[PDB]
Amino acid sequence: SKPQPIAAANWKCNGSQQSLSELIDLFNSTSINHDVQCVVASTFVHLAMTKERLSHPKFVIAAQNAIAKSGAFTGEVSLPILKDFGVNWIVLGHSERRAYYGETNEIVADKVAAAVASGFMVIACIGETLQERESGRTAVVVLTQIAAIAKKLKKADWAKVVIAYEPVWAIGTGKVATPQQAQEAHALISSWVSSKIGADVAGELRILYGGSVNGKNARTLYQQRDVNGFLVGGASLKPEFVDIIKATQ
Amino acid sequence: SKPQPIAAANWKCNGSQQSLSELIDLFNSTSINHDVQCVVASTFVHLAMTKERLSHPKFVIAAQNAIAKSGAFTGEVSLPILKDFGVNWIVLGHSERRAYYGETNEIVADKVAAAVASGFMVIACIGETLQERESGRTAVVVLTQIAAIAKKLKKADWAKVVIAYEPVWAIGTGKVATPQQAQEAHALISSWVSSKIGADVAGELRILYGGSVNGKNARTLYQQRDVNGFLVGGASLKPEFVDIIKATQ
Repeated sequence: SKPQPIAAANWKCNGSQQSLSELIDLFNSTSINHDVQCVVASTFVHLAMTKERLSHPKFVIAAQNAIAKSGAFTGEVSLPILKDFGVNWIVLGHSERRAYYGETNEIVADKVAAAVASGFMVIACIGETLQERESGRTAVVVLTQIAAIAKKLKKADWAKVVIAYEPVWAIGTGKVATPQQAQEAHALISSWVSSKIGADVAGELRILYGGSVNGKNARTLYQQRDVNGFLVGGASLKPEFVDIIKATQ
Repeated sequence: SKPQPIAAANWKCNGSQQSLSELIDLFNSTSINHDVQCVVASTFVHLAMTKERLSHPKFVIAAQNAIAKSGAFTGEVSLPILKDFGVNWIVLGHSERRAYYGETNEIVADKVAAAVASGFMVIACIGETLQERESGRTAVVVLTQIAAIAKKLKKADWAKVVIAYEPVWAIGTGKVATPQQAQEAHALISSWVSSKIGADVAGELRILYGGSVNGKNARTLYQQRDVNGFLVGGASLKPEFVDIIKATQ
């Protein structure tokens, strides 16, 4: 049987105090009857307001990135800072950061390891690009990405880890992975974890799908054996996020 | 005659709610006898707390970085998000971002132009490395950095620009520029602005020095003709920041 699902909102670099407040209010007013961990990853600027306003019991707040240590890193936010601020969840290695902001497999792995060491729950993102998919390299890409993360972790750290598989070609493009495509990738990742880390670890591991998840396509994706929830971008800034939460059963 | 000086605290990636609250309490209690714009550039996480707790009328809050536009930039903060949050000052192009986070002269220029277009007061950082300085390339390097910025601005926009000259070799190394070194660089920048933009513009431009500024060395730097204040790193997390403010009389 599947572990507890996660429905995670990646608001990315978006939102005003007014618009996010209206969203938070809708979330707060939503009854959710099944066990699902909901997560809202706001910009750093909005953490304070989100921490204050979001009261729904099934939701936790997350950051969208961090660096490992405090220090002379103008513009960046560190894990200790977030921890001191009461933020216990974090999205790391998002493909936008891998593409635009220099995050190699190793940089991601090191961030994930530091976050787990500090006690964070981490949604670690992996996934292939369009070119990688089209060139037939998906499997090696995703396995290499996760193996880099694993290299910096110990078996016990996996209880704090969540993997988000997001094919880059599905992010913001309207081109969602089919249920078959998502399952194929998730089953592959699960097989790797089971073999390298342990069957116990694989069984408890949540592998979330992301990339063009919406209220209409989520239910069918969630029916797949190795899909344990969703990392949602565009739809997470909308009321339909609640329909994605509802699809995780 | 000098324009209004600026004393800017670049807290970098540092601070706990408690430690920064204590610092803010000290700043709030400080009596400042002259016109000076004090600026506290906190991490994004701490903007809410700093905005609320700072009361001293001579202090404004600033961000330490941003990207131009909101959108699918996981982990980043945009100018409109900051503007919506009431943050109207920003530090851009800091050495650490140029060195660690891919900010080329052009990326910095575009950020500065976007910030000015959004209505921000911008502290735009320029400065040469140790190898550039020792090879006699200070002038071409520094002037090329400001020229990139100027390309993207119109004359009137300079009212919203503050230049921070921070030799990279002086950042966190304890090697403060001597008064002669600082003045030579600042005079070069001022002369370039006078030539390229306008004498009036150069006269009203604030050029701040940064790099190992502390309460003891601040005044001897402020005495220089073309030093209009400071961008302070390490010492801005300490009580002696008050002495740096006082040194701008």
